[PDB]
Amino acid sequence: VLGKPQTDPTLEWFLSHCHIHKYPSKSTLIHQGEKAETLYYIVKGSVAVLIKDEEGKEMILSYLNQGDFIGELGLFEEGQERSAWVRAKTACEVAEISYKKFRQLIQVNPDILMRLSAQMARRLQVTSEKVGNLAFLDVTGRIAQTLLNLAKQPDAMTHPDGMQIKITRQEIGQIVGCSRETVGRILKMLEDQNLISAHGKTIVVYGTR
Amino acid sequence: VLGKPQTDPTLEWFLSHCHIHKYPSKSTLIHQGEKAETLYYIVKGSVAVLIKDEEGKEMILSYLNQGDFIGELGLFEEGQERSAWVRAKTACEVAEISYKKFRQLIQVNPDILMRLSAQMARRLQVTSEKVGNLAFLDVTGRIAQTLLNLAKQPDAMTHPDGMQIKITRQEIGQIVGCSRETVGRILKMLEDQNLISAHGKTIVVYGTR
Repeated sequence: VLGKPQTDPTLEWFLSHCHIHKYPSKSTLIHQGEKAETLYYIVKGSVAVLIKDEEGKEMILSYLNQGDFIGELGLFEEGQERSAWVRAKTACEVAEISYKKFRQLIQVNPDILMRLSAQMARRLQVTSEKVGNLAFLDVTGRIAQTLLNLAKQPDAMTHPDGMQIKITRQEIGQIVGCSRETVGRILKMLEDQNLISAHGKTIVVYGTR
Repeated sequence: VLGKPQTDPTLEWFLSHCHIHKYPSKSTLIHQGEKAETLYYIVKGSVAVLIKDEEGKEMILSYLNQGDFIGELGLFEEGQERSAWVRAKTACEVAEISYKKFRQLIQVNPDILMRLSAQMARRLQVTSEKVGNLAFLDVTGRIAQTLLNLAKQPDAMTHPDGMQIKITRQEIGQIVGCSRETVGRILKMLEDQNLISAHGKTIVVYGTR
């Protein structure tokens, strides 16, 4: 896309081959058992990659950025039955098309599929160092821990009194390992400003906390 | 490799380009902070892929087969600093070479690196459904659970009285989530034949259990 420091001709060769334009979030696309025969290039917006366990827990394990890939876990993974990896996290705009036609532009350029591969591989790098993290039930300091982590990502939204990032305690179920319950204590104190200040579900770390 | 039903002329084009020949196991190659600039194609033998957490726990999270890849997590992941993924699990024979020259045979054929990619992606599929599994502290029935799982893999070794698979309870720390201690009860009962029969560290599910 233009207007931003990208400088990716090949992608503009890809985005002219797909369909950019998504929807506001909640729009999960494939993680219930649907053959992932369609790919979605999150070009703007960002989502919450989530997986299924051996006992059916489909929790969020990863998330993307404005310019990542979606459904690779079905076209590239070799899944062909959802395999799990997507649920909208923002109103995005994905360059979504079918990997029958795409696979053949990814085959016309030995850097296109290689560009996508590395994304997932980075997720391997994200899943290889945070598996037993939330599993540790470390909730003590592991909640606000991620909230300040949001202050370090493109999501910290400045506002005339603080810079927030709305995170339902549902993300926190996942990231911390405990439901919105133990973490419900904490996320409850947030609006109490006893730890933060959640302006609704938007959480504004004022400054001191 | 010849003698076995493989039928992979492209690999024989690749294995004639590398170095197959490993060692008995314990031979970890890259999982401590070594730039994974070298790749190892496990051609025979199989290893125990392990990862580092956010608190330094570097536990086995995956394992291979006789004909998988190693160090992909460094050459293809784009790691370039170990990133974690290997520790010998058997005396293997890896076709190990350096990804400078390899990358250029894998670049000579668009099915070679793609063949490897899918392997890792399959590991994505292995890590996307067993993250919170061992994290569940399900040890009740989650130990023998995997021991019988070994009876379903190429490892079940027939013997004139039972068919085993040696598994230190160390694997069980990982797979079940508890140190060989809770599982130490269990693995202790195994030699007692109160649950199994471990002929040393080799475990023989006789038949009834």
